[PDB]
Amino acid sequence: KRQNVRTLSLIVCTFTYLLVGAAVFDALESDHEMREEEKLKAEEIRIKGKYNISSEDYRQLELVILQSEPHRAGVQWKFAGSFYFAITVITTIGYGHAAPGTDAGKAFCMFYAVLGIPLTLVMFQSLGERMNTFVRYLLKRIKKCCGMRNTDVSMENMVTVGFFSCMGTLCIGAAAFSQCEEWSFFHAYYYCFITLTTIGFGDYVALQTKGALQKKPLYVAFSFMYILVGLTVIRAFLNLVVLRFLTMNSEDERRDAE
Amino acid sequence: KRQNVRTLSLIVCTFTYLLVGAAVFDALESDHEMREEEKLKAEEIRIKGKYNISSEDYRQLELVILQSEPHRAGVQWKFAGSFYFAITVITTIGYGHAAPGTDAGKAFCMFYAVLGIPLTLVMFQSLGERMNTFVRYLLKRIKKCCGMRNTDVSMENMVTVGFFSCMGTLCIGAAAFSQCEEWSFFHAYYYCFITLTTIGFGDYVALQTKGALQKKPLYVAFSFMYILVGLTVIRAFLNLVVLRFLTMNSEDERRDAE
Ligand SMILES: CC(C)CCC[C@@H](C)[C@H]1CC[C@H]2[C@@H]3CC=C4C[C@@H](OC(=O)CCC(=O)O)CC[C@]4(C)[C@H]3CC[C@]12C
Ligand SMILES: CC(C)CCC[C@@H](C)[C@H]1CC[C@H]2[C@@H]3CC=C4C[C@@H](OC(=O)CCC(=O)O)CC[C@]4(C)[C@H]3CC[C@]12C
Ligand SMILES: CC(C)CCC[C@@H](C)[C@H]1CC[C@H]2[C@@H]3CC=C4C[C@@H](OC(=O)CCC(=O)O)CC[C@]4(C)[C@H]3CC[C@]12C
Ligand SMILES: CC(C)CCC[C@@H](C)[C@H]1CC[C@H]2[C@@H]3CC=C4C[C@@H](OC(=O)CCC(=O)O)CC[C@]4(C)[C@H]3CC[C@]12C
Ligand SMILES: CC(C)CCC[C@@H](C)[C@H]1CC[C@H]2[C@@H]3CC=C4C[C@@H](OC(=O)CCC(=O)O)CC[C@]4(C)[C@H]3CC[C@]12C
Ligand SMILES: CC(C)CCC[C@@H](C)[C@H]1CC[C@H]2[C@@H]3CC=C4C[C@@H](OC(=O)CCC(=O)O)CC[C@]4(C)[C@H]3CC[C@]12C
Ligand SMILES: [K+]
Ligand SMILES: [K+]
Ligand SMILES: [K+]
Repeated sequence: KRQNVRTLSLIVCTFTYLLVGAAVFDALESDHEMREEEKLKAEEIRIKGKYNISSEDYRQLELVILQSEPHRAGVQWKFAGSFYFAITVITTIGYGHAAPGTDAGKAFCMFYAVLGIPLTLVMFQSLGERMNTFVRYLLKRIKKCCGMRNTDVSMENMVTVGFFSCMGTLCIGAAAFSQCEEWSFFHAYYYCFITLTTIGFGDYVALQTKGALQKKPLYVAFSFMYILVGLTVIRAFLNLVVLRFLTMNSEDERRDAE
Repeated sequence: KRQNVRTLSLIVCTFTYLLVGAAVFDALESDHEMREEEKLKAEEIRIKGKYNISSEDYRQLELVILQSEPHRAGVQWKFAGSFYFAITVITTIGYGHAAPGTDAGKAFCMFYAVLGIPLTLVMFQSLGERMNTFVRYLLKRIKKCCGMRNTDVSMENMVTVGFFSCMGTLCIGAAAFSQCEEWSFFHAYYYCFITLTTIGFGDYVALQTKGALQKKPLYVAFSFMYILVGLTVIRAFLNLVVLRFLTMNSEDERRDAE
């Protein structure tokens, strides 16, 4: 039974959390959307009237301008941008700054992700375990060197070091990207958070503001290795925190054989 | 040691898989991109020359048309669209069809995701365990009713039923969305795959082709419950397959105390 009371509690929690989220996002964003849509509609009418642009030409121009936006960021599918795409696929960040235009590319993206996502999960899990083991050794050595009465490393110490490793990773990212992309520090930090949680809205995407995929190989290398290292650190902390809970239903189901 | 040979093998595998992906995506997509960019640049020059649009006006018109695209899909931040956004946040699908425009909305999106992602992972893990337990009971009852010499349910049977549950979920989604959105069956299937893996490029997004968030409450309800159920089924199968491997490094590290 207890497994069922737990799962029903988690479902009621998730739907309550969605309702609270929806109400707060509505409260924060709904007036800004309306004022922005009134401003955009006014400027649209202004320009369309100035040049007397025909409705069919304006529709075609909208289609052209929307489809041209992936191409303004330079060549996406040559090797560097194909590698950037593959990273966003198998990590499931999926910015969608470019996404495959052909049906063959779509089918390959599916078969590629089918094997790439498991491989990447097992890889980040193994690197996270190695990282946490190194941290626990290094903390034990520090505690011994500090002469503490016990060298033992408790879960609260691991959670403290995990939290400051995540904050440090996001601050280092925010500094690098706010320098390289000319974002504000807050927007670069938001970009780093949305990337390393793998949400990946793609409102902000690095390497796109110029021909940087072609022209800045060292910044491309940084962006790729920052993504892979940051995802490792964030997942290692997430696993450290939630692993006690992910296994409860199966532990109770095994004990229920008694 | 064996833990280290495993993690180094997984890193070399991941980078080889990225190189193979990048080379194949380049081979598939790079000629289509160039032919499309030549067509778009030609149509841009055509329209800009027909109306003699000034360069500054064309830049402003591009900005207007790009920022107007979220608003063409109807009101995003009223309750139904705020709920759709919150779903894409805490599941980490993150289509980015709408993303918070204010800095307050960005900060809340961060604090909201910090708690929402763990909660949702623990919820899908618990529902997946309950689902797999139900399946294993139901298969045992079927085998007993079929009069088989043993009622035991092997891992190959669970993997077979998991695979056909995932294929069935994607086919049901592809049929519903190809009917409701006027996509082809292949594009609706690609959309379902990219959604339930949580990649979420957002090239295809349901509920956006008209005022459907406001005008079609029953299709909004279907889309939300399809997302939550599909993510449950897909994660339950992924866990079933990879759980033997996710725990190897910690099992070896525990046994290494001997
Ligand atoms: C830490 C260990 C275990 C792995 C280290 C791997 C890195 C040294 C590799 C992984 C991916 C590589 C990058 C993959 C792609 C590119 C793009 C490449 O630029 C181009 O190819 C230009 C575009 C073109 O001509 O197609 C320059 C090298 C670079 C940055 C590579 C630099 C070296 C990187 C970062
Ligand atoms: C979800 C379905 C459709 C696909 C599931 C694929 C996984 C089950 C595969 C994909 C990549 C595989 C991994 C790729 C490489 C390795 C390293 C390999 O390491 C060694 O053999 C090192 C020597 C040793 O450990 O003794 C062990 C298996 C493992 C973890 C594999 C285990 C099985 C994985 C996770
Ligand atoms: C504080 C310590 C303990 C950890 C963090 C160290 C940082 C200060 C380092 C780590 C990696 C470094 C980055 C590695 C690569 C690049 C790309 C580089 O890009 C260019 O030079 C652009 C031109 C080109 O790529 O050709 C600019 C510096 C930067 C961001 C570096 C800035 C300093 C960083 C963030
Ligand atoms: C299976 C059990 C455990 C949970 C079942 C939950 C569903 C019955 C709920 C969850 C989310 C609900 C939806 C959340 C939001 C909306 C939008 C709402 O439309 C509007 O509010 C219009 C826009 C506006 O006026 O703000 C209509 C109901 C609907 C589809 C809800 C229908 C009922 C749903 C699918
Ligand atoms: C990553 C950091 C920043 C945040 C980590 C948050 C998690 C540790 C929290 C978020 C939601 C929590 C869950 C919300 C609800 C429940 C149901 C609750 O169920 C009951 O109490 C039912 C009665 C019983 O089981 O006896 C058990 C704890 C649990 C799984 C919680 C465990 C801890 C969770 C996963
Ligand atoms: C094959 C069996 C074992 C499992 C799958 C059953 C399907 C045939 C059902 C399950 C849920 C159904 C869907 C639930 C809700 C809707 C929304 C509904 O939308 C409208 O009617 C639009 C107008 C409005 O919403 O007001 C159209 C039917 C549809 C897609 C249904 C089509 C048939 C579906 C996919
Ligand atoms: K996206
Ligand atoms: K994701
Ligand atoms: K995503």
